[PDB]
Amino acid sequence: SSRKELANAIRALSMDAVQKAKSGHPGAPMGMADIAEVLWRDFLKHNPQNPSWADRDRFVLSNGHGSMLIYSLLHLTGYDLPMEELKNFRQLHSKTPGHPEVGYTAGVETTTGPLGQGIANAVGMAIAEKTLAAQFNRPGHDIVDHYTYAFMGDGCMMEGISHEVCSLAGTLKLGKLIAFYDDNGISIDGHVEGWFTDDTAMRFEAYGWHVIRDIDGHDAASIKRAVEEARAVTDKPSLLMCKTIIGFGSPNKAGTHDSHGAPLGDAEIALTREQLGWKYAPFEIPSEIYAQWDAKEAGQAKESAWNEKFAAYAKAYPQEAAEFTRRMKGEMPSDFDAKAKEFIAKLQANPAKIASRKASQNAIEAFGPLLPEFLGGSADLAPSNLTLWSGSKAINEDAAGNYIHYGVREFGMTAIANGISLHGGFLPYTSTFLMFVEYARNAVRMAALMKQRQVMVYTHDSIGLGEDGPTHQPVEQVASLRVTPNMSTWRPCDQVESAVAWKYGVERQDGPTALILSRQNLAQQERTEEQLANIARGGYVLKDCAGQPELIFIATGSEVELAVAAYEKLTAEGVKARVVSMPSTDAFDKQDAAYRESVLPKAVTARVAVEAGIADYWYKYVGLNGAIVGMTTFGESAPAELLFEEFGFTVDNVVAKAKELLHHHHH
Amino acid sequence: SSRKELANAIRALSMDAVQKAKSGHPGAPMGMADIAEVLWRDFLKHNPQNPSWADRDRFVLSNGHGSMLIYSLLHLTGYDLPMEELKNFRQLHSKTPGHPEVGYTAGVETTTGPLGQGIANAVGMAIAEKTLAAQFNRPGHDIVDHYTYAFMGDGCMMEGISHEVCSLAGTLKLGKLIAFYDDNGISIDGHVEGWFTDDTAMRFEAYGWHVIRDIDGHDAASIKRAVEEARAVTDKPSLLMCKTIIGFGSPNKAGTHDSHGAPLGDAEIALTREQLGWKYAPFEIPSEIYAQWDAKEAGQAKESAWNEKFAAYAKAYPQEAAEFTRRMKGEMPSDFDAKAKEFIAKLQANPAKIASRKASQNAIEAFGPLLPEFLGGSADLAPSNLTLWSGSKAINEDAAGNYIHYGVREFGMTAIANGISLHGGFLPYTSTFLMFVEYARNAVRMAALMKQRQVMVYTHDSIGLGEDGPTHQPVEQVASLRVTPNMSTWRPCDQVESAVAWKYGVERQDGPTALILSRQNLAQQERTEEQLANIARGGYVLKDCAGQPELIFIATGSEVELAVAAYEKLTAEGVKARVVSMPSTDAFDKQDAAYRESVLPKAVTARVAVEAGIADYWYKYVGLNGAIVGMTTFGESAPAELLFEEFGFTVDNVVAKAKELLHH
Ligand SMILES: COc1ncc(C[n+]2csc(CCOP(=O)(O)OP(=O)(O)O)c2C)c(N)n1
Ligand SMILES: COc1ncc(C[n+]2csc(CCOP(=O)(O)OP(=O)(O)O)c2C)c(N)n1
Ligand SMILES: [Ca+2]
Ligand SMILES: [Ca+2]
Repeated sequence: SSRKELANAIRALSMDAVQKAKSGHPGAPMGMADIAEVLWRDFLKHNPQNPSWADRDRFVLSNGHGSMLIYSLLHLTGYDLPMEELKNFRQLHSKTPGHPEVGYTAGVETTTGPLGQGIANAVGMAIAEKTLAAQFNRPGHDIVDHYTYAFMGDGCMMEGISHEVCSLAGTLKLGKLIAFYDDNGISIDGHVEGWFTDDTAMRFEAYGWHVIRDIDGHDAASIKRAVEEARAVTDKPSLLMCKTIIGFGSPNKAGTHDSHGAPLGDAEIALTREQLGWKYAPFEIPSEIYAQWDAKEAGQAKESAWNEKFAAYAKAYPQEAAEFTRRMKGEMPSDFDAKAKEFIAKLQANPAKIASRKASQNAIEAFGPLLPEFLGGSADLAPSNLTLWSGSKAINEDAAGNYIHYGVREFGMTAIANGISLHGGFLPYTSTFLMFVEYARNAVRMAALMKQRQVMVYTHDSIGLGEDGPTHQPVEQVASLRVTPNMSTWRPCDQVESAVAWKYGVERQDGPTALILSRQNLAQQERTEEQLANIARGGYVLKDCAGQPELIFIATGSEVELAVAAYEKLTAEGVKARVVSMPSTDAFDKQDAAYRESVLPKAVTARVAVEAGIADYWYKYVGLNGAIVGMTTFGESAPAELLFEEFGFTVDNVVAKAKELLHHHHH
Repeated sequence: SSRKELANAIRALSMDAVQKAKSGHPGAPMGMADIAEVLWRDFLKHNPQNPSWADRDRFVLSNGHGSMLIYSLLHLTGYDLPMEELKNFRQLHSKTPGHPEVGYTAGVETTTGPLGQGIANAVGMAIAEKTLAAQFNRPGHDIVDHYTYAFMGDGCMMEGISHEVCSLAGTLKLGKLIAFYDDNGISIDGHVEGWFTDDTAMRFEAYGWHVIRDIDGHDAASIKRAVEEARAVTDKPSLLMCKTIIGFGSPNKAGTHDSHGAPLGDAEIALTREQLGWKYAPFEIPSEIYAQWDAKEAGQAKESAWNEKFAAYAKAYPQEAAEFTRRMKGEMPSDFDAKAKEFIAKLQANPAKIASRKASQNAIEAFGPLLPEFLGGSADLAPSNLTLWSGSKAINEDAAGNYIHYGVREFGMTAIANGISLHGGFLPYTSTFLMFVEYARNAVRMAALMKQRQVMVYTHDSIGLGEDGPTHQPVEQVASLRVTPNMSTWRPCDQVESAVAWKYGVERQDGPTALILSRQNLAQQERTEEQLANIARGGYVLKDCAGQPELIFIATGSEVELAVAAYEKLTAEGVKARVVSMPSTDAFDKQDAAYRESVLPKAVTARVAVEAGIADYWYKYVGLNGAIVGMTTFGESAPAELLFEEFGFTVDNVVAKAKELLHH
């Protein structure tokens, strides 16, 4: 078959699968099919029989609405994605969801769709390859050597996150990152010139990319040459400007917004088959076309050759090879649990009244020698977020390092880190002031959706940061994280809870962990052995009374010290009180009903929550017959100690609110 | 005094005010002082005696951590910002908060600090000026003619939002937008080359900006020539690449990250006074220096001349002048309330089962002729969000129009709209799929913090959108909006609630309103006159029983019809059931306690919330002894009907959860 005929198999499967679903996006798959045919058949290094091969090239579809493009490619090249799944595009529990999802589908590297995040993930995958190669390759033994290819469209280009990640990719000289821009002139509102007029090539050359202009994206020879030229440029990421016709093949919808995001229609599909010369019925592919598309034999040969390389590496570098395997599998060192528990126990025995940001740095320092897989960073806040430890080495200084200066790029940082976690080999941590989780908010959500391990270090968590004022002082951000499916959020009250939360985060394989950390010093609380072990249960009894309490304080973070002081005052007056420390609501909620009842007994309705954050969250635990000492407004610019007083975070106010609550219960 | 001495007054006030507060950012004020002296003394058109003058130039400090720069300028030029306020920098309830805040301080145009948002706001102010000029200017009567000047640093340049807004500013040919880049080589982590290497000038030329490279930001002559060149370019926005030394004047901390964000220290301040030749004590400014900085005389002359121009315009164009004044004041048309109520009543009397996104479009259509101040748009989703009405005119086609194709730029769109609302003259609306509020999330927060009127049209609100799947299907986004201070959030259940929510949004005077709108068709509910009037109270009794209820359903949006169906089944069994429609929790919470008790009586604890969004929000209204039929997970890619079944939004499940609750 000709290359065009082979590309037309993608066009047919895509338009037909969209038509059967009565839903989806035929335009981009049809527009990019010729580019995909060249990339996948002539360049991509992959094995359909082992999508987890450590040294495979990575492909990312940033314009993820064009999901039938990737499903067509995976099916045609021989991945475990049968035709029946393509017939079930966009149907419940299929392996072909409307936007591609990692883990749903053999060979899908990342979950994309939200525009711009795929190219960010690709930048992270390329950072991961470069860093892993620098750490592990040895003379005569280049066990890490693979490309990262991304497809992206006008939407990804317009999004700010593309500026963040492509600027940084230029700084880091990511020569194995090769992106293809689907330059088709169309977006949902119509012809893009009304709203998008950049000289995109000039923009990317400003970032330090190698840019190939004016590629005919429907001419295989032109595409091939461009890819060869990009793979030969080793010191700059490459952008291939591919002029395409959206909906290529459709006489009436090609080149129109109408092809973007709805089925073409049966009549138009018939005309499209006639224009393309594609005779096969829907979901029909002849054996000769499979024979030309299939990648099993070549992929086997390539992976077998790599396995020989790796065996030779392991003979020469046995400990390094064992580390490579461990890290690519995402496994933890066998002695990490015991060492981390020893550190936590030492902290409990050796109080220190320090900020939880500093307790976080101390945990990084303790873990760093044990976790060479860390690839950490901050969005231009290293000296404030406290993300450097003595063993940190920035990768812009030495490519075998373990630290990234992300710059002022919170969203890009977080989505890059998603790419790092998806690549394998690393455990990323990212950091900014908590407020600016709002800049990165959907990338945080994507980490949770993709079930990725990433520790998110968010410092300066409340009005306790003081004078920078309400644009910086979080109020409602923690509550937003707490209600995010599969998110873990920890607001430790002292250096011990901080170390427990760090341990929890690095050991959490199936989703991310946000640490909510103070600027100001936090008192260490006394704990028995059981209480120390109970921190990891998310909520636990810290102070108690004999018999059923008539009042339970529930507090987090910096406010535990205040709640304990109120408990002491009330206890001295004969009130039966309890304090619950709730460092993680999500972990608490995952405990069984008996444990949760033991901490928050249903008989006790006089519950007082204390937290320098939005009050409305806490109805979940205090109900309608309690009290909340929380924030209900934005903050103010002033010294923190004056803010806590003004907003009611004082022993006198907490005691008064508790006594008022009890008075109402009594009368 | 020399121009350097005049600039050094900013340096002294800034370093001394930071020192006294023991907090703040001396570096950028010291680095930018010479640029500020030229801009403010030689070019800026403003009146300290009236910071609200409609035709003033707008200045925006996007690198807002350098707040003492603006406080120094406002004090020195004669605004109502006395020295004792500068001595109270960063102190409780002062007029000099650590990042500048609109409304706190005479002459501050916007609240900045979160990096990149100031330049976005400036783009919006420049769009507003261009559009208002096109709408109102007439031959011989150019009543709108002013510049928008912005300062910005490396942080703003690195942020993605700068790409969004500066790309769009290039498309829109905003020749009166002039930005100054503080190119000082330093950020918090140190020397920026380790993480920021763009050819920024080339980048901005790629956006279609006029760029002036290599300006000596410590040389008044160089700065002045560059500003003159930029003003003379009328068909593109300009970027001035100003090479500065952060902390200029400090022997030991100039050019260092140390000068960014902490007091210099007393010894270093003394050395800085020596290096600068600045002889005056902290908070001492000699009369000569005030005389050269003061803008009161010139500013009043310029504003009076404008007033006389406006008076002549009003004689020639009386109706247009009255509209200009009304719109610049942010007032609503006197008959808007009555006309909007008439529209709402018509909808209630003429039921339609349509998506609330369509009901939103229909409200825009009804309001459009009444609200010429609308300046609306969508982030490349006009045909899906349904933001166009018959009278929409895109400003890229007709500069006197009322609609912006924002492109795929959600954060930039929202922060541009903040600039539009801050400018005066317009009522912006913005739109995207609800999920992608997360891309714009801090700009939404900033609208609320700044008490700005903006209607945020968020469609495709739940698993009801169907096959696009979990990356698109909102779950927890509404709950986050609901707990944001000063946000209003409406999730209307039908076309009538949708119109009421739109009316509420446009009538806010002091904050934004998010509309949470469905992809799919919503049945219209029947209402008495009292119920119709009570939609605007945010929560109301939609279906009731005789006597005290035994069971109360609380539902929103697309789930009201489901709650009603469960109510009908339980009512037929003989349960004393009620349905409360809760389109806006914030409007409900602001009602008097008797009204709230009439809807959600405190004695009735058997409450079942029903909403295709995160369950955890609803404990606020159901407490510990109720039930919630909500989401607890991400969505899935499938047809909407099947998803509602998969996730428990069925009559059987709602009834079962209510019966379980009643059985205790
Ligand atoms: C903020 O995140 C975000 N917002 C909106 C959408 C929906 N959407 C898909 S595509 C496109 C605009 C056009 O994107 P573009 O690649 O040019 O399209 P095609 O040419 O058809 O491939 C838009 C607007 C999305 N998926 N993610
Ligand atoms: C995402 O929003 C955001 N994130 C962080 C900060 C804190 N911060 C202020 S400045 C700067 C980096 C350097 O910003 P830059 O203008 O170069 O500084 P100077 O040269 O001292 O003026 C940083 C990192 C902020 N205000 N807003
Ligand atoms: Ca396109
Ligand atoms: Ca800087």
